[PDB]
Amino acid sequence: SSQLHKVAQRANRMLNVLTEQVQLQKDELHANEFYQVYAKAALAKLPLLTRADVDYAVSEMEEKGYVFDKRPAGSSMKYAMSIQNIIDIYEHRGTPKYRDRYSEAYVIFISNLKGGVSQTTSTVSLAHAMRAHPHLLMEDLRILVIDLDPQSSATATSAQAMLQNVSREELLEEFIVPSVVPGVDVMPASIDDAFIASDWRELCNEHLPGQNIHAVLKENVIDKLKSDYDFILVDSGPHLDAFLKNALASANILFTPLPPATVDFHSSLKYVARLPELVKLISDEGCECQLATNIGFMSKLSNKADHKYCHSLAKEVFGGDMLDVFLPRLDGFERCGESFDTVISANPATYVGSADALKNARIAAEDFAKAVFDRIEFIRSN
Amino acid sequence: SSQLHKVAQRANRMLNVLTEQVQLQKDELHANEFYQVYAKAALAKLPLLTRADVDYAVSEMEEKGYVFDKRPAGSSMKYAMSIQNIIDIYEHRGTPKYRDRYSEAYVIFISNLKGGVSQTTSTVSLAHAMRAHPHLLMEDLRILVIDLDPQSSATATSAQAMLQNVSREELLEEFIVPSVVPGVDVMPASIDDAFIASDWRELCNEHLPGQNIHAVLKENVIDKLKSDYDFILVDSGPHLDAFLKNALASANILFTPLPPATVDFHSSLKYVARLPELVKLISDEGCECQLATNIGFMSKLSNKADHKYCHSLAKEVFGGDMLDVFLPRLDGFERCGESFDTVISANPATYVGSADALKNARIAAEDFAKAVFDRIEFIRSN
Repeated sequence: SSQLHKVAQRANRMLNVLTEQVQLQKDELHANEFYQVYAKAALAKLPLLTRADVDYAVSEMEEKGYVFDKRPAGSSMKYAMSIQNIIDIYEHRGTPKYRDRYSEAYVIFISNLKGGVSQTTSTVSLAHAMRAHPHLLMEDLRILVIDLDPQSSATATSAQAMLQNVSREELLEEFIVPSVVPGVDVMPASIDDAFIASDWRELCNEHLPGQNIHAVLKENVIDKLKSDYDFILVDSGPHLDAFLKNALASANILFTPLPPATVDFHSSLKYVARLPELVKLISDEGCECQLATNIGFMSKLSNKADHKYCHSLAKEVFGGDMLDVFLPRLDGFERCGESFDTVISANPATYVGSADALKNARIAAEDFAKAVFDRIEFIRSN
Repeated sequence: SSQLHKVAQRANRMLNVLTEQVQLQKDELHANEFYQVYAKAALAKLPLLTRADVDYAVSEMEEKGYVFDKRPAGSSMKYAMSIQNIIDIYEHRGTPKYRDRYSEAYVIFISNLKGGVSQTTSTVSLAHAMRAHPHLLMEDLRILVIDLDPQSSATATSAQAMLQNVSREELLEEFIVPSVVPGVDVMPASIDDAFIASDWRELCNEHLPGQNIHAVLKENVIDKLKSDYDFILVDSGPHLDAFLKNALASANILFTPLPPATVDFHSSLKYVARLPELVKLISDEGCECQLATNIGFMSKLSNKADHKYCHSLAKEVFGGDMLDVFLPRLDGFERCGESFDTVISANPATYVGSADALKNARIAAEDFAKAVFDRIEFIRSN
């Protein structure tokens, strides 16, 4: 009957409602459960396709080739084109696929600076996006995401396949798994891989002696699959030193995600600085494989939409027992210390970063500070 | 001489410049190295203080009490008032301190849903903010942050002090440490505490038999310090079950940080729902200590200032080898799967969350997707 109990019960109801909804909306989902499609006229606005050159062309396939889906609207019949459907029209329309202008598989190594497997989702996310891209469909590309980044709370093995030697067909039937999006395949990793990585030197000599501890990824796994995929995304980081060296040793191009926070950024830079040093050692101990580029990009972690939605639900649950002051991001500016250096200690003349980023933080941290003090007073007194 | 090497070298220079700057700006910093101060007329705009009632009043302290700081400006002499200075004027001005209207110490338990010690910095940050608050100075409050949340990459022990029984004076000289901000003290924690927590039952019977495994925090540590602090912030989470139950058992009011992401939010709700269940068990096995409230708030992780600054430095390093498309937050919407459910698989009719949050994600994930494909083509071809 207490305030803490009441809000706890609303929170419980809130959970139920979310649970029931996902139910009601998912049984018609398992009536297919695989993906999404395009209309008819929709294909018009797509690349090398025009209303007619397809509309009147599909009418030909339909009765001298295969099928397509549909559902009415009264006196109107709508189509549902799959990514395979579309990939086919481009086929019958003669437009060459990415596989046609390039023979082998291009390897992209997306480094993971953060020590969270949370990067496996974004990577596969990247792959699903480069396959379902409205203007990339005409390429019918085979993307394989090799996950070589194990984790914990965040979180058929790539590290396993590496140690053994299953030849092509084996890697294909025993290790690679198909994701929800058809063109993309994953070669997963487990918390166990960390131990393989930890003892990569010993575990090597044994399971595969005479091998270059760094070529293992390339040779024992990539080389055998290069004719079966257009893009092979390798997912790894500097924490698993061995898998990192193997990934470089197997990468054509490499992408480095930059953190949008001063302290994590500094680190990033450190890593961008060490790569040449590593890449060198990798040729000096074995294969002079050319790692040429290092393209960069900035990651994000916001989505105002999500913040707003979440906010709203929070208010529905806590009602009036929810401060209208948010708690700022308080840790990517000045490390914590020896003593304890908050954004509050930070002297804006001593700080070598974004003076505004620091101002804003403190201001909000104070605003939060006072709001806390007050809801306290009001509670202590009354 | 390669692109990867060049950018790596800029990154190295960038690091140096940041390193040198912090030097040049820190030796005059160790000429004090402790904190920041207020001007003279500044105290005017503060609470119970007016230009005169202080200006002409300090002139009295100055020659019949103690000191204050200064530094000229030609024909003008400026003052530098410390938080102690100000706390004193309020003293001589007779305005009562928080210690005067409340005898014991009020305990605030800030729960940590995330499994990262990163919460210790924000907590101490909260404390430093409730002490240096322009309109809270007049309270001269003694805040003690008991850190009972150990970690790893993120990261005299509170868990130790708990198991033993150092009486007041001991806790004060042997365990509690002063932070950069004078009024705030911390009772730190180590990765070792996790093991104490893991085996709290056995480690209890031994080091302190007959005790209520849940009252240990309250009795053996808080009770002895309640007259020496106004606010005692307890930092812990649901991962260290034992420390969690001890914190509740020792809390008057409790704050719950809500994550601004649909998946992490759901969890939060789960926890807000379980508290009454836990709080109950805590009285049934021992002390019927009243945990009344559960105030809520939303956390943040953005700081556009920081993103911009960091962005800028990234461009200085990578120049033109840095996509002008950012990578979206791709994981707080629909869990990864069994197969691999990205925001790209997510059917916007099946998704029970913020439909816009999901739209935006996908849109950007595609934009990133294409930009990736292109810088690739341009590199493969030319």
